[PDB]
Amino acid sequence: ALTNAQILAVIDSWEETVGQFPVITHHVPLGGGLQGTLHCYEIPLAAPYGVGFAKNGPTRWQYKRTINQVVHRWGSHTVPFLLEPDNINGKTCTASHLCHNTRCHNPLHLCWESLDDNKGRNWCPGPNGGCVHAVVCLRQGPLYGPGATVAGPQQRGSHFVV
Amino acid sequence: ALTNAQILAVIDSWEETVGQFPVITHHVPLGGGLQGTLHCYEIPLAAPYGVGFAKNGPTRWQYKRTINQVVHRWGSHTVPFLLEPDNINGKTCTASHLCHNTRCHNPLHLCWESLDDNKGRNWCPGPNGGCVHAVVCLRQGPLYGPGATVAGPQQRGSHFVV
DNA sequence: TTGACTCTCTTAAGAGAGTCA
DNA sequence: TTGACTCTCTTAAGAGAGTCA
Ligand SMILES: [Mg+2]
Ligand SMILES: [Mg+2]
Ligand SMILES: [Zn+2]
Ligand SMILES: [Zn+2]
Ligand SMILES: [Zn+2]
Ligand SMILES: [Zn+2]
Repeated sequence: ALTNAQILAVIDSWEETVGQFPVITHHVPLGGGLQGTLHCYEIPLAAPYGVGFAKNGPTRWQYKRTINQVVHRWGSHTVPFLLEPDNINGKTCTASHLCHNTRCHNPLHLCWESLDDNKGRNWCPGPNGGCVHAVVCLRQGPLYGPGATVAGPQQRGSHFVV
Repeated sequence: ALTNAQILAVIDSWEETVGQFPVITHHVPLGGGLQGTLHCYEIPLAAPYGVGFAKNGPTRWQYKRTINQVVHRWGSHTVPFLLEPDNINGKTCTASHLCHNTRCHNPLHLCWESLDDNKGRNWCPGPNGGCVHAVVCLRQGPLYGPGATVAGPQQRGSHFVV
């Protein structure tokens, strides 16, 4: 198995490569009517992506390193968390974009949490709008708001009470 | 079926049958430290479920009616909304449980909205904790809270900024 | 060892359709 | 006509693994 030192070396080479990705400045809602700035390190749209990186899906990538003649491969956003527990409360840990920008690989924009926690950030009011995430959101979730509900609760007769 | 009269007849027979489902009282968090009471009309756990109803998945049912010698079938929670647009902004409309209780078929606990709006209610703080849904939530979402994040944003070197 | 492709899978909110009796 | 089963599919947040040079 890869040693602690070898895993740290993988994380360091990953950081070195991602740090050379184009850095894009994005102005983002924070909640409470305030605006903030996030700096995303964005993987390219097409090959080549960077040393060790390859695309396995439209917005999915993997990182690959060969150590002592053995090929090791990880989901491209999972590498910052290789020294962390990989499950919690019986749920698999997932890489979760605080910036909601899938191409971004900035490890300061990622956290490591259940898929439910991950998804729920899409609707968070944001760090200045009432976020209660213990690992605080960096921005208001892109889907926060009144929604676009087409039809509400209703009955034709009188068979029901709320 | 095709006619408005036929659709109204479908909605009326669906309501009459669902109106005979057992009424189960659920006490629920509203947000803001308050509690409320919902009365869910719950489809039975096993056959027979009621006239026109059949189970197609562990928590999936369909409603079936024969009109003009033709069988017409719908997802069991979609029937209240048969006169509504079936899409919004190019997104499919879905039956959305305000009570977060799949077996419930109370139309006073259902709305008709995109899958994203539907999902997002799982994390809503609720009608007394700051819900901003235009069609208001009936309860705080079951997944609302601080989360259980294992690891937060972090870097080993000095290549990244927020 | 490495790049650039290929494929299918997970989850939990939701769907459509066929086989028998 | 009605009931009680069977199967796979959709979405958008996420994954693992194979082939070839
Ligand atoms: Mg996410
Ligand atoms: Mg729902
Ligand atoms: Zn980012
Ligand atoms: Zn948050
Ligand atoms: Zn209900
Ligand atoms: Zn709400």
